[PDB]
Formats: sequence, C-alpha cells, structure tokens
Amino acid sequence: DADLWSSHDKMLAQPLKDSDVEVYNIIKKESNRQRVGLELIASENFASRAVLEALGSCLNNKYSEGYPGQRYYGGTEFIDELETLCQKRALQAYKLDPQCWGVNVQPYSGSPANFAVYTALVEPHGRIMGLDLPDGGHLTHGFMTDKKKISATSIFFESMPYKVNPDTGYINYDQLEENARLFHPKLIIAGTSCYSRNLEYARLRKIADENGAYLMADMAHISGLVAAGVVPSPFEHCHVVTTTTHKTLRGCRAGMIFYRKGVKSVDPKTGKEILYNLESLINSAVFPGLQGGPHNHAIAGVAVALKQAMTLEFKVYQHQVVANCRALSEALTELGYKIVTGGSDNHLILVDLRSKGTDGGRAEKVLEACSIACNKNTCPGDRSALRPSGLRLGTPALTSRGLLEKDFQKVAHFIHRGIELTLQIQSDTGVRATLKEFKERLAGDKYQAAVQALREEVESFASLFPLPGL
Amino acid sequence: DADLWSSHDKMLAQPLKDSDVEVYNIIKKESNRQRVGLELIASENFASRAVLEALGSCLNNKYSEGYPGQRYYGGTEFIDELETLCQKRALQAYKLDPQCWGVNVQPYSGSPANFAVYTALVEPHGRIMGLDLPDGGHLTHGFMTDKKKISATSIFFESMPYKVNPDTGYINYDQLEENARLFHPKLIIAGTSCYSRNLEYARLRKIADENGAYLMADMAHISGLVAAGVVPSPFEHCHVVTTTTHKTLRGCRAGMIFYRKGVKSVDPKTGKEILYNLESLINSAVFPGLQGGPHNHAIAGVAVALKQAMTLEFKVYQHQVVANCRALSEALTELGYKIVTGGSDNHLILVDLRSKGTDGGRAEKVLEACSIACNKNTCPGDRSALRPSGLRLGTPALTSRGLLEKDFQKVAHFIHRGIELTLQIQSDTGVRATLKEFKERLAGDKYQAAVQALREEVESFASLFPLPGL
Amino acid sequence: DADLWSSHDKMLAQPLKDSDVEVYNIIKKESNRQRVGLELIASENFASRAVLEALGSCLNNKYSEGYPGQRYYGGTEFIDELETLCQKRALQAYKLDPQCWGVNVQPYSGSPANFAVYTALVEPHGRIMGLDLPDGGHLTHGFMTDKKKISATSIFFESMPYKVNPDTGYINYDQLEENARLFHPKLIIAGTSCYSRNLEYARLRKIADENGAYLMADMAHISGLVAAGVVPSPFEHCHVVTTTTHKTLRGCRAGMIFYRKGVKSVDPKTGKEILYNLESLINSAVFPGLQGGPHNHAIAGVAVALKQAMTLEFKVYQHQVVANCRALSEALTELGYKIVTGGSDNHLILVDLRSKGTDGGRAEKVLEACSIACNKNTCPGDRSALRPSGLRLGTPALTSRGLLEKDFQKVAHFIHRGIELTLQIQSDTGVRATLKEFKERLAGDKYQAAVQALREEVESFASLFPLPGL
Amino acid sequence: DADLWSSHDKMLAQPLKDSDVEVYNIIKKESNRQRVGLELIASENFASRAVLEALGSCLNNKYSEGYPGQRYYGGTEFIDELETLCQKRALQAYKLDPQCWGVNVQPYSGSPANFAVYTALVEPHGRIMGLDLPDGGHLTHGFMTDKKKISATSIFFESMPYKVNPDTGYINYDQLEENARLFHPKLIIAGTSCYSRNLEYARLRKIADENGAYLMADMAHISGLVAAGVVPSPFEHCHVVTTTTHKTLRGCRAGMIFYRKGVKSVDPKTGKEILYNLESLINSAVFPGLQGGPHNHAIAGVAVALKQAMTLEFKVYQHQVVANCRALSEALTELGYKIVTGGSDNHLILVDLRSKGTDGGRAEKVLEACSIACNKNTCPGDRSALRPSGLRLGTPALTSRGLLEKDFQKVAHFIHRGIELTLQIQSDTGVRATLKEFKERLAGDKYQAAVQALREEVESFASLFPLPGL
Repeated sequence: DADLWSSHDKMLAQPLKDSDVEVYNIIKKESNRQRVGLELIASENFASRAVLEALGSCLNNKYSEGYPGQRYYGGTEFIDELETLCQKRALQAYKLDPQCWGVNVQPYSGSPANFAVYTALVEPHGRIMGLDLPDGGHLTHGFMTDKKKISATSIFFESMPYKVNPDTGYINYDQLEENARLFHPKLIIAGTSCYSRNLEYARLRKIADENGAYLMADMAHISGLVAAGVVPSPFEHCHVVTTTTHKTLRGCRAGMIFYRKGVKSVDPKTGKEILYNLESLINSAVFPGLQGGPHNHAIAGVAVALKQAMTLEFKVYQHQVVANCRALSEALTELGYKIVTGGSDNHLILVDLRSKGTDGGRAEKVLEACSIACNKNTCPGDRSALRPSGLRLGTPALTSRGLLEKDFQKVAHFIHRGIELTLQIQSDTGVRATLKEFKERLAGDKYQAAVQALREEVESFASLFPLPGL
Repeated sequence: DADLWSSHDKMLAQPLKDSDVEVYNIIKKESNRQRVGLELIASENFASRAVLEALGSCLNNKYSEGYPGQRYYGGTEFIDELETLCQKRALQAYKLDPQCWGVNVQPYSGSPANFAVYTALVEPHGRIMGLDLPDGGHLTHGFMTDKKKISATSIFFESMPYKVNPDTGYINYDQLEENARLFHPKLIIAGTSCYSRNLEYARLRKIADENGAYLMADMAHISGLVAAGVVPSPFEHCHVVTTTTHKTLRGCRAGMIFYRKGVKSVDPKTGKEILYNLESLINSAVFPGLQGGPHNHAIAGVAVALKQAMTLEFKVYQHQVVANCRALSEALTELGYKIVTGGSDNHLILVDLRSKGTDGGRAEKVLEACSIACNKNTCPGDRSALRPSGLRLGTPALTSRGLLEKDFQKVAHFIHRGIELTLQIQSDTGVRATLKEFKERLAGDKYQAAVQALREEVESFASLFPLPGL
Repeated sequence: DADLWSSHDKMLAQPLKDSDVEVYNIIKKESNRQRVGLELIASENFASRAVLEALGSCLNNKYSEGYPGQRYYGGTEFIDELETLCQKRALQAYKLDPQCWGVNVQPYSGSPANFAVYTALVEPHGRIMGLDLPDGGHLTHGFMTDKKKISATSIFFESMPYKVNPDTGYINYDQLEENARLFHPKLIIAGTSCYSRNLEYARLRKIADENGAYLMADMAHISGLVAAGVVPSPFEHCHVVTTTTHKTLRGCRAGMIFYRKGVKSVDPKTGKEILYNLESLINSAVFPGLQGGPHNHAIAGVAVALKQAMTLEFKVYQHQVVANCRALSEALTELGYKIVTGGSDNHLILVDLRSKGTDGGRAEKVLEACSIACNKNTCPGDRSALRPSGLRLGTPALTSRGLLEKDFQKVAHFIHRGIELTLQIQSDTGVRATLKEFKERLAGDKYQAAVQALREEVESFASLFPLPGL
Repeated sequence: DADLWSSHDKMLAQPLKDSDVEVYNIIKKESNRQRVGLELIASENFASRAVLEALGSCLNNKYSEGYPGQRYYGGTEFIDELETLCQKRALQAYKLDPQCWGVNVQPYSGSPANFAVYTALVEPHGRIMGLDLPDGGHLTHGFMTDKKKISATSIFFESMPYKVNPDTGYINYDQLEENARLFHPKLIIAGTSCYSRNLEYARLRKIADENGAYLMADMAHISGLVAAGVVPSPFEHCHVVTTTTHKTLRGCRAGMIFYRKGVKSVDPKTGKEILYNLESLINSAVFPGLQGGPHNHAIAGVAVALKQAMTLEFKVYQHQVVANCRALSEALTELGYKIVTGGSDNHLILVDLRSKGTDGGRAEKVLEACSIACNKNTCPGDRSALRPSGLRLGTPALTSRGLLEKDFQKVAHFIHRGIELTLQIQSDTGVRATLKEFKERLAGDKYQAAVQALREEVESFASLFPLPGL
C-alpha cells in the first residue's frame, strides 16, 4: 500500500532546518545581521532565550476564548494556571495592590492594546487627545491630516493633538490645559514614543479631572524603566496604563492593559459611593469585542519576561540603560550636537542634526549602510515633515548586550563619523538636492570604499559582544 | 567589584527550564493534557514542529513597520526576504494569478484580519451582513442584541445577520437576497465557524452585485480544505478572502487578507475601465491604520506552514479530514443522532442532542470530564440560547495525529458513552433542572467512579497516537 | 430738509396691493387657480379665514426662545398665554389626560417635528423602521438607496423599511415582526402618507415592546380624522405622536409632538418604578437642540385651528370626508378601476391605473392640464419606480368646500374622462413610448382642443363652490 | 333637515375676532405691549404691513414640494412664479452675479438654514468651528459642554469653538488660525449674534483655505446692514452665506442660503478646471433631505421684504441704525459704562455692567419690569456663565419706529435710571446674594412704587411713536 501517511507524520515532527531551509536561512541570516550591528533603534531589544523557548510551544495549540472562570470550551485548566499566573506577575512587577489594579494580558500587540481601551471607555466618535505624531507621539494616540484620517484611532474616534513647545522641547502643558476646555476630551493619552524626558502625570491628571476625561498612560516605551523604578511611575496618577511587553521589557511582541478597580467617587453626604467599572468595560472590549482566541504562547513569554523583570539583574540593567543614555547624550553634546530638550531622563535621545548641517533622512540611510541602525524623527520646530532633521537613538537594545558608558562613547564616535560621511555625500549633491540623488550617490562607487571602511570598524566592534537567544 | 553583570548576561541565555520552572511546568503539563485527550473542538489542531521552531526565533526582535519597499527604519532586508517569500507562498497555495490577487500577511490573528477589511472597504457605520452567531457565524461577522452592540464589528459598523433555514439547516439564501434589498449591505460575509456544508459563493456574489456590496469570504475554518481542493474555493467568486493561518492550516496563530487586484468595471463604450483599488485600501488599514510592528516571528511560522500545506502529504491529510468527518457523522447518524443538515461537506458536524433527549450544555461538561473536549453550539430551531442542544465536533485536530475512519468510529462510540452518562446525571436532577445542580451532581461522588471508568478508556486510546511538536 | 423719513414710515404701513403689486398679483392669481380647480391632492386643504388672520399678525415680531417658564428674554407674557393655551387645546382635541400626555407646539413644520423626535429618543445612528416610501411612507420615515442616503432621517440615523404585502395591499406586519428581530429597531414609525386603511397600532406596539423600541405614530395625514373620531386613535398604543397641523386639520403649516409622561415600568418587587422621561428629551431636542425662535404667529393659527377642530361642524366635516372618500372609491370601483386594498377606511384612496392600461405618470400630467390636480404614486407590486401606475386622490380638500357624495360621483366621472384622454394620447405615442414624447403630444395641437373641452367643464363645476379665505 | 353644513361653511369664513376671541385678545394684547415698550432686544424688529398681509394668504394652501422645474405634483405654476421671483430679488439685494451665486429660499427659519448647510457640505461628524456661545456666537454654530452635546450642530457634527480675546474684546484670529491646524475644520462659521464689530472675512477665508475648509457666513444679524452697504459684505470672501429673513431685514420668520456656483479650482497645467457643486448639495439637503412642503406663504413675505430692502428708504433706515447705535453707545460711554470692544461698527453693543457694579441678570429683569426689554449676555472675561455681567442692546427695533440720535440719548438715560434701581435692589439684598431673592425684592412693595414711576415715564415716551402693522 502507498503509505506516505507515516511520512506525513514525519513532516509534522521534521525540524525547521529540514522542513524549510529557505526560512531557516532567512532566520540565521537575520541572527547574524543582528550580531554585527550597533542597534540604536529606540524601540528595539533582544528577547531572552527563556522567552523565545516559551514562545514556540504546545501552548500555541489551545484555543481558550474568554477569561479564567469565563472560558467557553472545556480544556482551559492549564491555560488558566498561566493567564492568572501572568497577570499576577504583572501586578507585582509594578507593585500594585490587586484590590486597586486589574490587568488584562490578552492584547495581541501594543496598538491592539491601546485601541481596546478607547473602544471600552470612549465609544465611537468620543474625543481623544494625544501627543502629536511629529512631536513624539505614537500613531495610535491619534493622527489625521486635512485630507484623510490615517490612524484607526482617528478614524473611529475624534482626536486632536497637543504639541511640544518648540522653544523648550518639552510638552506644552499650559496649552493642553487650555485647548482641552475647547475640545472637551473624553480620554487624555499620557504616553510617548520619542520623548527624552519625564511626563508630568501629576499635571495631566489635573487637566483630565478638570475636563471629566480618563487619563491613560502609554508606557510601552518605558515599561522596563518604570518597573525598575529608574523613572517615576504613571500608576499613582492614571486611570489606565497600556504597555507593550517588548521594547524596554525585553519580552515577546504582546501588550497589556492595567486598569484601576475599587472606589472612584466620594459623595460625602450621599453615604454610598461610586466604583471604578473599568474591569468589565476593558475586558469586554478585548473579548468578545475586538479579539478572539488569545495567543497563549505569547502570554507564556510575557509571563517569563515579567519574572525576568522582577529580578535584581533586571533592575541594574535598566539603571545602565539610563546611564548609557546620558553617557551617549553627553558625548554628542560635547561634540557640538543639539540634543533636543538638552538631554534625557529615560533610555532615548532626539538629536537635532541641524546643528551639524544635515537632516535625519540622509543621515539615517548612511548609518544603516554602515551597520548602525536607527530612525529619523521630526524635531520640535521642524519646517517640513518631509526633511526631518532628527535622529532617535536609544540604549536599551545595545546595553542589553553588555555595552557600558565607556563603550557607548565609542558608539557616539562611530555615529559622528557617519554624519561626517552624510555631510560629504551631501556636499557633492549640494545644489542638486534630492533624496533620490543622495540615496544614489551613497550607493555609488566613490563612497562605496569610505562606507565599507567605517562599516568594517563598526561590525568588528559589535561582534565583540553577545546576542541573547541563539 | 560586584559583578552580577556577567550574571545578567547568563539570565538572557538561561533556558526556560531553569529561568522559570513555573511556566516550564505549565507547558509540560499542557503538552501532556493534549496527548491524553481526544480533541474534537472543530477549530483546534496541532502545529508542526517546523512551525514551532520558526515561531520563537531572533525574528522576534526586528521591528519592521510598513511593507517591503515601504519600511521606515533601516534593517528590513531579511525581514523583507521573508514577508515577500511568505505572501508569495500564499498566492501559490491557492493557485492565484499574482496579477489578479494580492495578499497581506501582517494581521495579528483572525479577528484582526476581518476587522481590517471592514475598516478599509466599509468605513464607520457602513452596513455589513454576516451569518447569525447562533446559526453558525463568527463573532466578527456581526453580533448585537436589543440592548448592546457586542462585537466590535457591530459597534463601529451597522450589522444585520441573515439566518439559516431551521427546517433544512442550510443558509436561507432566498431570504438573504430579499432582506439585502431592505438593508443595503456594503459588504456581505461569506464565511462560517460552525456550518456542516458548502457555501453558495456563486449565489452570494450575485446577491452582493445586485446590492452593490463587496463579497468577502472568511475561510478561516476551511483554509486547509480549500488549499487541498477538498472543498470548492471561494476565490473565483469573492472580492476579498480573510483567513486564519491556524485551524485547518496547522500554522501558528496569525491571519491573512487576500484581495483581488486588476480590472473591476467594463465600460463597453467608455474605452478606459475601472480597476480594483483593494490593494491600497486594505494595506493602508492594516498599517498605518490598525496595527504596528508586524510579528515577523509569526510570519515565519505562517511561511513554513504554507510550504507544508502545498505538499502532497498535506493534500491527503485534508482528504482524510473530510473522510474521517463523514465516517464519524455516519456512525452517529446510524446510532440515532440527528446530524444538523444531514451530514457535512467539510471537516465538522453539528449534532443536535435533542434526538437523544439532552442538550450540549450538559453534554459538553461531562465529555470534558472524560478527556474528550468539544464545545456546545445552538442548533437551527433552538428555543433558547441558554440551553443550546448542539455539539460541534471536528476531525482536523485528531486526524492530524493519525486517526482513521476505523479509529473515528471508536471515537464516536466513546462520545455516545459520554451522552449515556449525561442522560443519567440528567435523570437524577430531573425535576430539579439547573445547570449549577447538574454541574455539581457530576463532580459528586456517585458518578466520579463512572466518569473515571470512561476516562481511563478514552485516555488509554488517545495515548496510542503521536502529538506533533514535543 | 430731505424728509423721506416720514415716507419710510409710510412704506412699513403701506398695504400689499401698493407696496408690491407683483406678489399681490401672484397671490390673487393663485387664489383664482384654487377656486377653479378640483383639488384631489390627498395632503391639501383650505385654511380657515380665522387661521389666516392670526397667521399674519404682530405675533410675528416677538422672539420667544425657550418655553413658558423657561423663556430667556423679558417680554414673553402674552406669548406665554398663547403657547400654553395652544398646547392646552391640543391635549383636549384628542382627549388626553394632561397628566399622561404632554405636547410641544413649536416644531416649524411636519418633517421638523419628526426629526426632533429621532434626535431626542434615538440619538445618532440609532436604528429606525418606517413604512417604505413606495409602499406609502413619508420621506422622513427613512429613505435610502444602494448608492446614497437621501432623507435626513437616513443620513444621521440608520433606517430600514418594512413593506406592504403586494398580494393584499396591507402592511405586512408578520414580516415586520420578523425582520425587527434582525435589525433591532430603536423606534418604529406607525404612520403613512398614502395608505388607504387603518394601522394596527395595537400590533405595532407589541412588535416594538418585543424589541425594546419606542413606537411613534405620524398621524399627520389623519390628524383631522383621529380628532373627530372617524378613525381609531393611535394615542392608546403609541409612546409619541407627531402630527402636521395642516392637511386634515385645516390649520397653517406647522407641527406638534405628543409625548406620554407619567409612569413607564412596573417593578412588582422593587417598589418604586420608572417614569417616562419623554417630556424633557423631546423639548430639549426642539430647543436648544434643533430650532430657534418659535414662530409665535404660526402657533396662533394652530391654536385657532385646534379650537375649530373641537367644534361640532368639524366633527361632521370629517365624517363627510370618509363618506365622500368611499362614495368616490365606490364609483371608480364600479367603473372597473382597481382601488388598492379594495377601498379606504380614511380620506384617501390609491387607484392602480394598470386596470385601465395606463400609469399615474402620464395620467397625472393630463388631469393637471384639465384643472383637476393630484399626484402619481407607486402601487403595491409596481415593477419600476419610474413608471408609477397609481394615483392618490383624497377628499379633504374638495369636501372642505362643500362637495357631497352626489358631487364626488361627478368628480369621479370627470376623472375617468381624464383617463380616457390619457389612453388616447398614449395610443398615439404607442410604440414610441417616452414620457417626454407623451408630455409633448398632450401640449400639441391635436389634443389641445379636447383637453380644453374637458377643462371648461371641470372648471365650470369647481367654480360653483366656495373657497375659504378670500 | 339638520343643516349645520351651511354653518360649517360660515366657520371657515368667520373672522378671527368672532371665531376665537381668546387668541384675538392675546394678539391685541401683545400689539399693545409692543407699542408701549422700548424694544432694545438686538434681534427684534417690526415687520412691514405689506409683509404681514402676504404672510396670511391663500398661498398657505398649496403644497409645492421640490423646486421650480422639479416640482412633484401639478399646480406649481404660480408658486413657481413666486419662488423664482423671490430668489431673483435676493440675488439683487446683495448685488450678486446670478452666474456666480445661487440662492435657496425654502429654509423654515434661521437655524434650519444653517443646519441644512452642514448636512450638505460637512456630512455627519465632520468638524465645524464657530464663535463660542458666551463670546457672541449663535447656538447653531456649535455648543457643547463636558457632559452633553447641546446644540444639534454639536450632536450630529463635531464642533470646537474659537474665542474672543478678553483683553481686547475682538475675535482672536491668531489663535483660531493656530488651533484650526490641530482640529482640521471642514467648515468655519463667520457669523455672530452678539458682536459689536466687523468680521475679518478676508482673514477667515485665508484660515479656511489653509485648512481646506468651507467658509460660511451667518449674516442673520446684519443682513439688513450688509444689504444697505452700511457694513462690509461677506459675499466677496465666503463660499456660503446663511441668513435670517427677519432681524435687520424686517421680514417674516424664514431663512435663505446663498451658495457660490461657477468655477472653484485653477489647474494651470491641467487645462480643464473644477466647479463649485454647492448648488446641488445645498438644494438636496433642504429637500428631499431635511424639509418637506415649503412655506409658500412665508416666501411671499420674504419676497416683499426683499423688495422693501432694495428701496432708498431702507438704505437710510439702516444708516440710522448704525448712527443710533453709536449715538447710544457714546451716551453710555460718556456716563461711565464699559462698552465691550469700545463701541460698535453695526446695530448692537454689549455693555459690561461690571463698570457700574451689577450684572446683566439682575439688570435685565428690572428693565423688563420697566417696559424696556433686552437680554443678558456674557462678557469677554466673565468669571461664570451663571452671573452674566453684560446686556446686549440694539437699535434696529426701536429705530424702525422713528427714533433718532436725539431720541436714543433719552433711551440711554432711561436705561441708566433702570440700572440705578438694580443697584438699589442689589444693595438691600447685599450680603444675602441670590437671584431668587433679588427677583422677589423687586416684585416686593418697597420698589413697586419706584419701578412704576420709571415705567410710567418710559411708556409715555414709547407711546409717542408708530408701530408698523396694526
């Protein structure tokens, strides 16, 4: 008889290297690329090998729609031990009284986390106020132009941004407090994806209370810092805290929603009092509202990343983050670079390349060709969103490998040497000023020797450190 | 000096069993539970070991917002080789002319896939028509009661269901065609999560064209079947096809959106013609619209699951699915069970337990106690959504281990023996008819010997087969 | 000195005939046209001379925003005596316990009345179900095509019609009850603008209660009948009753909103009970919500028309309406005309001209040329909305002049003689079948003698009766 | 035989004084009240006797749904001569090229006019920016609080106000231009109901063009002035002009919508160009969109008021308006009253009563008791919307009777004598400061002699002048 049926059995147990060498090559190619690169993209990091194991496990198989104690099909006994162990670890990592804070750990990624909160607390066409995109706010905090609403947050809800003060570089809280009285937010977003300094959660809570609006923090970018205490915690001031489980938390791609439960209103003559109904609203928006079967294999990685974040090693790792950040920010500042806002209270800095006579658009694509990766970003006071003059560098990714202040100064010198190239390639184009032309001149032969020269040096340096996972 | 810094290095490379035995135990506990259980939940399956490896890899680290050729930060060269290799494999698996079909492989799961399509083609408060929930339609096809809109699809959009014909059990296409003229859909959903038989995509396309509405298929539940050709393909009739990359595709949790590109309108006297603009609309809804950083580690698993689906072994596996399904449906039908619609053209069957004098609510929770898992489900003509009289069993999960027609008949006998228990525990409660009471009587001591008796037998049987992954 | 200032004084007190003969001519031209015409347009009537006087009075001058006891500027003492005298007369005309019914008399016309109710009880995008336009429902009950939402009710709210049964001609309540469970109305409209028979308010209330939706009647077309008791009253079954103050109420153009106040819910174990909050919601939607300064001069006319409606003369006038209607419907039925539904329980009838081999489109424009005016209307079972085969005739307008059953039979003979012409002009066009061609052939010379012949006869008849107002 | 049928005939032709003396008394009571009162309410006026005649005429009877050339039932031949004669007169009154301006004259009142424009150009939830309510903007320009959206404009659309500068009293155009870039208006409202000075339509058009938003003027309050040229015309800068046909136009309660037709875009290399499609959108929103049967009797009055506005007498009447306004504003300013903004360029002034130590709330209700009527109004820089410290006086109403600068100075002295009373009644209450208490103390006996003293004097003065209409 024709028995490829015992072969089909083999295919399900065949290892990756054998089943599909094509993606096995793509993976081991990327693994190499990561190890020979100085990763300065602020939102990057290298996930623990304990997280990567839990990620791909038989946990991938169980559908477990619902929540513990409200599952829908029989089999959710060990997936229940997990989801409650995970959200239990979360509430510990940030030292929250479980009777004052609940958490939902099902959101698929960060953006899906934020959107679920709006669905649960704002309702369609409710007004939302977040930091403007070019001033350092994430897409899901609202983004829309004269012509079209671009971010889903702006499509299904009515958003209006509040901006940073271009003279100082800090959030303009006075103008927010003022415009809020004209816009009437229902929920204010206290979060950023490219802000050097701390948020005045204390003052944002006052603005939200005066307008009758929820205050939700999007600590995705500083979740790791907040957890180690290296940055003041948004929990004592916010009604809801959304977070990405990666970036500075070194977990797998996922997201969580912290929501205060307990008592909300006083009523000093009514006797009885109001209570936070955030638990039911948020959980009902995640499911049956927006998602389906939770990614139990992702909750596993989040659970182990949360334990890893409550360690002592993790505490000092985050302190090195902020230290390596200022160590870098200082080195560039000494070299004559304008660091937006003057410095940083967290893991990233926005350097305004107009102090050296270039823009982040051209500088980004030349550093990349040298195996040091980052991203452009508009600066407070930028004259056009098309020629952004800023680069956003962050430590967490590199410092996760072992880099120290001493080392990050070498990283700042390599960076500068990259800008030295950008200025040269820009002087050649000069009069003929077009990104397509600049993009080509670099790929041209004249500089293909100079870029290779700096590229050899940066990779020889990056190779000296470890790379968690492989 | 205090050097826990070389220890922090160790923590990132420490294996799961050592870093966090607590979740390592939870995982190896679940792995065992899966192997000793007869999994009949229609939407389940066991993922390939090649998929589980690609899942947890260094691919987890790279943020790659955008698409190939429209990334935003430097580093997306190997993530580009992947995303285009993946969507290339997709278009092959279903044998679609790339010049007539595009695909987007970033959606986080199934539900996020569907919602992205509505955002891109329907816009807020546009009307949508999907199969009713209790008649076999997924939550994201629209669900709302007199009181509150429950599914996000029904919150941000205006939905109205079309129902199955309770006398036959088949979709009532005549009533759909009729009500559509009163409701004016903008998009009709041709998909199910609990339907025994095939969809008349041919006729649903006619209804949509007569009302000027997109026709989108949600083949999540039969993606594996459609790909092996064991069930007619919705691609020759639909404008968009959303799909879950698991269930009958045996991949990791993720989702895809197939969209027709090319030429839409004729204009036999205008000369020039209209073109499908679905590519830009759908891609712009996924990003920058609803999602953020794609889960490149999930696209890896989808890529290897797509190659695995184009094999010959996969083709015969799906044929065994449909065969084991009728082999089971027949056995129960012979035993006197009412199989809704009479049988099945795909991998699952809805059996109406009113033919044996019980309901799926009580039967579900007793089979689960016997280590054979499934889920209740309302039947065409059910008198109340609280006492659902149907169970939804599907082969794909078990047949993925090696079960054959011969074996599935043994699975049908074990099942029946479960209903024999349900009827007994129900006769004791009898007059005193409450689920809480029935739930307790089973956990009681009288039957805790009888359940254990049948449980030993079902686990001894399930243990005889493999379990892909470990 | 140049004193055109005592002349400006004259201009404000100059009579119409002197100030602007151009509109004085237009008015006295129309006055004549009305007197020499057999007015059968169902929604027409001739306003009392006591209403027309109150209409144009110094009441036009006072701005009186708000309500009695909630005005905003000083001066509303006599405008208050009016608005409360008016709404007092309203509640009497329909014999409603003021402690169970409130009324708002500010709405500018009928349509503005209806829209205010939706704004107050439904809120944006709440679902509404009204009789379909071509089946005899007013525009403001919802109207929208595949392409665009046309009626404001359908733009700001989500509407879906319920249809008449083409085999019988009556509202298909069984299908409404059924579809309502799929659509989930929030407010059901029990009103028509072209329906021969009575509404089953009793049954529409049951459908609304089963779906949790308000039931509002739009008795604009039978307000006069309901008030005289010649047709069952929608007040014992509806939550809200909107009405036009003209048509069968013989008032000036305006509108009112009747709303039940009092107790709504029971709670046979809670003790306390819910109360109808319709008064505040409706009044707050009219103002400060949708309108501004009330038209106090229109409320004056409504007040005198309400007193006129509570007379004995008004009671018999309405009885003659229903009598003259059947007297006419019978005459045509005897002549071989298909009267939709068989007859009428109210003041109008829809005659299906397909029984004589023509359509209302061509018949309308020929009767008009003969000085008998009416309007086309689609019939239950019409094959295209472009060639409507129905005419809608109503008595109230003509019977308001003095016509009796005897006379209305002469009106039915004149009408038929009009259709005799339509058939001739249609046979000439025959093969070449186009409305533009038919429209021309009538204006042509061949028939311009035959139309004038019948026109002389109809005007000689219409001139014999009075014309209230001049 | 019982013939009350010839009596019913009498009732329709019975005069008002006989049919319903109750409203005949209410009318002749109000007529008297108007003649013995100094009317300073800014939005008031006395309608011409030629307008009041046309108002109540047989024109009330004809239903004429649609527009000229798009009516729906036969009979609209003289109603067509009117509606096109009327809109023809409109386009003349403001000297607009008919090929560059269309007009719609059906809107029922002012508010219904504005709302129709939003429906036609903005669509639901499109953003609108109007002058804030307390800063001198009408309700329909948008009004909403933290808690509830109050104005229909704010319910169905998303509005955000722009404010007056409290230090100067003028509109803060710099802040508008700035916030507009954050809010992204779709339509900016250049109109006021309580603004002393002229609008910078020139600058508001620039702000709207920079944001891609329509600029619509709401000249309801200065329609009469604009028409006589006593105030710069918004037509050379706006896309749409809505207007009330009363207030300074001395017509009957109604409204109009001016909309530019012609060519909108350039395309200096495309050749062909875009065209203003405002005509179809606006007309389709009025009908079949929001309204029903036009009030042909109101269009008649508007037509005669438009002819009356194109006279020479009307031109000088408006010049006397602005003259009597400054004559009054000057007199109070000399007396030590703070006139908001310093003076007025139009027919009204906002006087800030804090310069005399009182508030408009208490002053309004005492002047009313003295037969001089006006309304309170918040002042730029008011500390609470509950104790508004401003009164809004306007000339047009009184000057319409014959008052001159000389006379208006006597009106300013009477006014002051009213504030002298308010201060006394306020000193008695003093410590015990409550409006209910102040309201009572005035109605009390102590001052009922002093109020009567000033009341005799003001009525003896007001009686000396005419009163158009009776």
